Amino acid sequence: MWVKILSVVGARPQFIKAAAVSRVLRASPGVREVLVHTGQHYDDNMSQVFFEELEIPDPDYHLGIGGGTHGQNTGRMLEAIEGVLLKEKPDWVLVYGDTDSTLAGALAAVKLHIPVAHVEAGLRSFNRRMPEEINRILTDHASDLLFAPTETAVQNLLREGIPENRIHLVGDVMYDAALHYGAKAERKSRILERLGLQAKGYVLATIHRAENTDDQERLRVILEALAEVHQEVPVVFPVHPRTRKRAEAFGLGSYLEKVVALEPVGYLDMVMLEKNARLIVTDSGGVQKEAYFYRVPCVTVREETEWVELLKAEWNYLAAPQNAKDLALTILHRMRTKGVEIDLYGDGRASQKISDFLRK
Amino acid sequence: MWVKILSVVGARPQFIKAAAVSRVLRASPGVREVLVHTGQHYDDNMSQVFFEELEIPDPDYHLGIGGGTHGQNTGRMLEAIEGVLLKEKPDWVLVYGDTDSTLAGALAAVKLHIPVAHVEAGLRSFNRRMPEEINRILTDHASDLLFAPTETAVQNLLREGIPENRIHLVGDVMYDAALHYGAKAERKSRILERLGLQAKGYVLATIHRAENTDDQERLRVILEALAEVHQEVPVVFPVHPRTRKRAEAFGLGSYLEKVVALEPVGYLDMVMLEKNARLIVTDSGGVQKEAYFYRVPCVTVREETEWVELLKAEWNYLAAPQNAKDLALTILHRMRTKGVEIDLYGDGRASQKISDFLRKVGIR
Ligand SMILES: [Cl-]
Ligand SMILES: [Cl-]
Ligand SMILES: [Cl-]
Ligand SMILES: [Cl-]
Repeated sequence: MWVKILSVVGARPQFIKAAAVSRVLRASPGVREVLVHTGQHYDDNMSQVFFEELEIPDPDYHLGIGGGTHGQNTGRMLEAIEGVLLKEKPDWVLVYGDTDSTLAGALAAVKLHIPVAHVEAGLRSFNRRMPEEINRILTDHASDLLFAPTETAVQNLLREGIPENRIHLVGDVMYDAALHYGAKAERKSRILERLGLQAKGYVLATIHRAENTDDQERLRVILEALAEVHQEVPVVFPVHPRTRKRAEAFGLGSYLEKVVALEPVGYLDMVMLEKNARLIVTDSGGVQKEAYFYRVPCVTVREETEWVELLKAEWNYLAAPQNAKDLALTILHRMRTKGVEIDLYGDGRASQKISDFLRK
Repeated sequence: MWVKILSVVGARPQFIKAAAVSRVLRASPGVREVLVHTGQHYDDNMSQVFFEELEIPDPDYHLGIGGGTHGQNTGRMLEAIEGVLLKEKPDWVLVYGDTDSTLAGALAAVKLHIPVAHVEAGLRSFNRRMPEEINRILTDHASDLLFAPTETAVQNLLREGIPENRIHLVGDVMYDAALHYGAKAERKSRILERLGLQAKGYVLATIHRAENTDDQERLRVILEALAEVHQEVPVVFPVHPRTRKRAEAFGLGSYLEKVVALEPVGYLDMVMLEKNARLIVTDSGGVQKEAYFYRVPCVTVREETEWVELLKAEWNYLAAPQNAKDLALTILHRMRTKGVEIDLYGDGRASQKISDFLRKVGIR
């Protein structure tokens, strides 16, 4: 009708962010939306339940690309995305996060003189070996509008010579989504019932990174710690399939009967879990932020984390799997902590502010 | 034991820079060179001549890509190059200048953790609507090693957050190439013989650009002026084929009979003309640089140039083609001027520097 805003997405978090943006857009008449998924129409990365439960729109296009090298995936995505852009001639192109899809969308649009906005801009790990570091840098420098989630992000962009007037501090739209899904789980998740658990009466653990799941001592130290912690507090562990088959491969599948081990759980139930736990123990970077979003203290069993500002506001604590005694104690300590009451990633209406800056 | 150095080239200037680099590398031990052309293997005699005359190495690969959109060309180049990198496993990829080929080469390499060097880094037009400005920005950011041609390019790179330890001021490789092709012309070219001219005894003119060629007022001005200059000093005018069409159709064909008008000349003959000219008149960016390289005063018949530094150093001069008598006058004035004796684009050893670094042998 009056403005076309086309979203490119090719990973689950990008769909989640695009849907949070789209909740705001869909309430203004005369925004027409187009959703372009770079991947396979019925990719098994995702499920009926991911779409229904997390309220993800049906893409208008599926480009069918993935499973290649960075060159094959990115090259094909650049051609195919360009084609859709030429066909749809949208006013705005929104790209999200820092995958190959992000970069394809931006490079496709900028050569066509179609304005590109990068949702989640300015994040730097300062290690160009990560494909995602290259993706975010190049997306940032190709985009017209840079929607940063933090002040560090903003400063990262300025230090790189991007003009201030292309940079907008809007917060992290994954916080908005955490709140939306948070409310929804309270309304619908029953996983507390079926497990027979009490809000603020359990510890939740996820472990699925290499640095911990491969090495055998580490996975001892980790599961030996969770074992001992189960004694004081019910520990709930939804085990990445891959982390299960690594433990059954040092026979360690005995340190998993003391804890309520579970087979990976529905997305809403997992939110329920996260937001009602007294502590979350993990090596996932995503769960570290979800912890902060729901104001549940976090221990990070990793020897390194990426979200240093959660550490600095004492919502997250670094505890490297050395031995079980040392680790179970620091788990127990942190379980009775909290962090500073500061908003780190916006106020939960990043979507609003993005939308306002566009429909301008 | 060797270093393997793979060049990605897609336009003529890149081939020329690459071949500049390859002339230095061939004298060195334990170097393997791979040349990847992203375009087509051409059989014709024209292209054969370019490779022969300008001493361009025979590419190892021709990926056969071009002729589509930005996304098509770039995305296909990205995949085909990566395919080549996955087979050859070079220690370095060199990319050159600012075409889609440049950018595809860099993006291919960085995601495979193959170090990339951008020959000709840091140039900025500050206009992101230009596709080539996007290419150089993202290339420079994708790159491990930035071979900048000028101090201005260095500051451009520093201002965008790029660490000093990745930036090397080495000069313009095309300067090294101009010197080599200049020597070759002096050796081989008989064009001055044939035209019965003498060094410093003519003016060379080349008009290429649409804005001049496709406009009666502007081409009238230029041809009227060259014909007037030709009275004082012979004017040699290799006329673009398109340029001639327009002239005849506009009814200015007679003014071409009034200067030494030629059909387009060989690459080396053209080098010879430029370097032995008393003055050059042009609207070509390349030619303006070559005038400076050969230390011949230049006049740019255009409302602006890329190369402001040549204006500042008084090697080049803007004379917009508004008035035939004015452009004549300007030409005859500038023809006995020179610029400041200073290097702007290196000392003609940019190649050596580049080579020295990639071989981990240190820059001199
Ligand atoms: Cl992402
Ligand atoms: Cl094109
Ligand atoms: Cl080039
Ligand atoms: Cl790298």
